[PDB]
Parts: sequence; C-alpha cells; structure tokens
Amino acid sequence: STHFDVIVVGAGSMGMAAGYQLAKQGVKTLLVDAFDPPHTNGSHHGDTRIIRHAYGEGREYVPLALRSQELWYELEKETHHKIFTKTGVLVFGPKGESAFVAETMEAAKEHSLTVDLLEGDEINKRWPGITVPENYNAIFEPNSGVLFSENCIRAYRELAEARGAKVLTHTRVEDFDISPDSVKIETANGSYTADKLIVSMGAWNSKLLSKLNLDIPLQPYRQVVGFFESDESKYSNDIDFPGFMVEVPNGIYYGFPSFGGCGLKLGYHTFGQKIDPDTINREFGVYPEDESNLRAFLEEYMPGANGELKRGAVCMYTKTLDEHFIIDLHPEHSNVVIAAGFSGHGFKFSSGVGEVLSQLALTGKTEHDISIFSINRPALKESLQ
Ligand SMILES: *Cc1cc2c(cc1C)nc1c(=O)[nH]c(=O)nc-1n2C[C@H](O)[C@H](O)[C@H](O)COP(=O)(O)OP(=O)(O)OC[C@H]1O[C@@H](n2cnc3c(N)ncnc32)[C@H](O)[C@@H]1O
Ligand SMILES: [Cl-]
Repeated sequence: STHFDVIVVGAGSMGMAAGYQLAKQGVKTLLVDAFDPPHTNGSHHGDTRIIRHAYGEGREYVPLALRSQELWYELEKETHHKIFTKTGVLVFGPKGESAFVAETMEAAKEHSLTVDLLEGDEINKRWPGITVPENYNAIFEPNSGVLFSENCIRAYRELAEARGAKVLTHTRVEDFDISPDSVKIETANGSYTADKLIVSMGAWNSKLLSKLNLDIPLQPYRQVVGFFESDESKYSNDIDFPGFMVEVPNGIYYGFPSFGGCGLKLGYHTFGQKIDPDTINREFGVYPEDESNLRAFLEEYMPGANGELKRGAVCMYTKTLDEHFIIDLHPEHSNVVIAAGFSGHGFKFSSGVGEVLSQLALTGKTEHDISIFSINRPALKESLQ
C-alpha cells in the first residue's frame, strides 16, 4: 500500500544520480538495489574514476561531459564527501597510429577545449616518471580530472534520502509488470507500483532486460585494476602526475596518480574476461594476466611506478556492440526508461545521465541530445521477443 511517483531499479552510478535529481524536485521516489550502494559488486568501486572532456570515444560526448563536470562541482559543494580532484588527464599514443588520440585532438578543437599538445621527449621532460618513445605524441587536458566514485554515489544517496527518497537495499528485483499507466516490480521482499520506471542495473541489464521483452546484445566483462608502490616524488598527485588514458600497440590503458601514498593505480581497458555478473570471480590475482598485463605496461612506460602490489579490485564493464551507451525510453513503454551498456566509460557522465533519466521519467523527453544513445540504432542490433 505504498505507490511511488517513480521507481529506480538499480541504485548505482546512474540510478542514484537519477534518484537524487528526482528527489530534489519533490518527486516521491523509491530506489531498489540488490546490495547497499556504494558497494564492490557492481561497476563503481575501485575508489577513483577518470573524467575527460575532449573525448576520444567521440566528440559528440563533449556536451554531456562538460555538463557532468559542472554537476560534479555542484556536488562537491553540497556534501562533506570528497568528489573531484583536478589532476588533469594525459592522453598519448604512437604518432599517427591512434584513432583514440586523433579523435581526442579533434574533439578538443571542435569544442575549443583548453589543452596542451606535446610529443616525444617533451612528454618525459614535463612528467618525470613517464618514458614514452620519441615517436609518441600527446594531448594533455589540464582541467579534467579524477572523481571519487564511491563518494559520489554515497553523497547522492545521502542527499536524496534527506529529501525523502527511499532506498530499499539487498533486494533483487526479479520481474516487472508494465501497463499503459503504471509500472510494478517484484522482489523477494515485496512488490511496488509507480507511474514511471527507470532501469539501471549495470552488468545485470544483460540478464534481466529480457524480462521487459528486450533483446539487446550486452556483454559483461571482468576488468581489474591494481595499485602499485611508486616513487612518490614522481607519481603523486601532489607533484602533479596526471590521470591518463593511453593507446599502445597492444591496447588502451588508464591510470591515476598516487593519492596520499596509495600508489599509482592502473587498468588495462581493451581486454577483460567475458563473464556473468552472478558467477564472476571477484578476487584479484586469480588469473595470471590480472597482474602481468599491468606490469607489462608499467615497466615500459612508468617504470618508477612498478613496485609491490598494494591493492587490487575486480569490477565490470557492460559493452554494447558499438560501445556507445543506451539511454532512452523503452520502445514499447513510454513509462519505462532504460540506461545500460556504459561499456566501461560511463561513470564520468553519471551526474549528467541522472539528470537525463530524471527528465525522461518525468516528461518523456530530455533537453540533452541523446540521439547517439538511441535504443533503436542499427549498430546496437536491438530487438523484442
Ligand atoms: C569497472 C570499471 C569501470 C570503469 C573504470 C574502471 C573499472 C575497473 N574506470 C572508469 C573511468 O575511469 N571513467 C569513467 O567514466 N568510467 C569508468 N568505468 C565505467 C563506469 O564505472 C561504468 O560505466 C558505471 O559504473 C556504470 O554504472 P551503472 O549504474 O550502469 O552500474 P553500477 O554502478 O554497477 O550500478 C548498477 C546497480 O544495479 C544493481 N542491481 C543489479 N541487478 C539488480 C536487481 N535485479 N535488482 C536491483 N538492483 C540490481 C546493482 O547492485 C548496482 O548497484
Ligand atoms: Cl560499464
């Protein structure tokens, strides 16, 4: 006997942001999560997340990145939790051999972003601790940085709850019942109804969207990161070592400077094990590649940051065929909003996405251009049962 204006299923990166946007507008919201966010079972732990504006995945993401950036600065002011540190983000790769670096450069020009262009020894000179070949070039973004992802979700949650949003934890939604004028969810702890539904279950979207008659390719991947003891006089945020996402012959890697001596953190972006979110092995180091793919990069490009492994984490990407997100209304139900397939690079946009999801749930439209994330785009290979 407790109807809600809006029900958000999956209160993680995207869901909690949306719940915050909804609650702030006096919209009676219920957020349901299988665990207790922030947690270490989804796609948002590992402490830090890079936010970039000049976007190598595609210049069309710049508007949402700039808006998310303004929203993170707003969040920083509203909570006691630390949200963002402006480390700047370095992107580099072999000259003329990286579509990623090239699009980052074009995105910067097209949106008049502030960036520094440098190459070869200039990179190694500017940042002691980085050793790239002379044929490498780079684009550094000084005003980009690092987000503390767990803190972000915790802040959004605390603020949304203070405004009246209810968060039902450790409750797995197992099925949905959608009608032309209402939505209903089913869980072992009871069922709930609302006028609108937002679906943002991360890796589990690949197993449960079928319950909404959707058939979209979504593949979860096991993606690890490691924190390594480093030469603090070189890799510390304190001496301005940047966050980074770079392309080398064998793939793309991303990392963060050491914060307060935690050690430089690194991840291998283009490779991960295909897995199922309910059977994934979340222990770091069980596959020899977990640690060796990271050191393979470090010994070659950041040799002073290749010491003892201090900590490891195991997390998940959920990829779509084109690696672009899905943010749109359910093709058959205008009262159901879907947010999925963030393909390993969506956290930085979570603030902006929560705003988008809130707009879609309340008005069936958004002021943002989200056409590139259409659930009906051909590259997605979407369908219904
Ligand atoms: C894993 C990873 C991802 C990542 C990254 C490094 C790693 C190791 N670095 C990033 C970076 O530097 N910059 C960036 O912009 N993104 C980066 N990412 C990607 C980003 O973390 C992901 O795209 C993002 O976290 C996706 O968010 P989403 O909201 O989709 O996923 P979630 O945070 O896991 O939340 C989903 C929640 O839903 C719940 N759930 C699942 N099933 C159910 C059911 N049945 N009922 C109720 N709730 C459910 C989960 O519990 C979870 O909380
Ligand atoms: Cl993802």
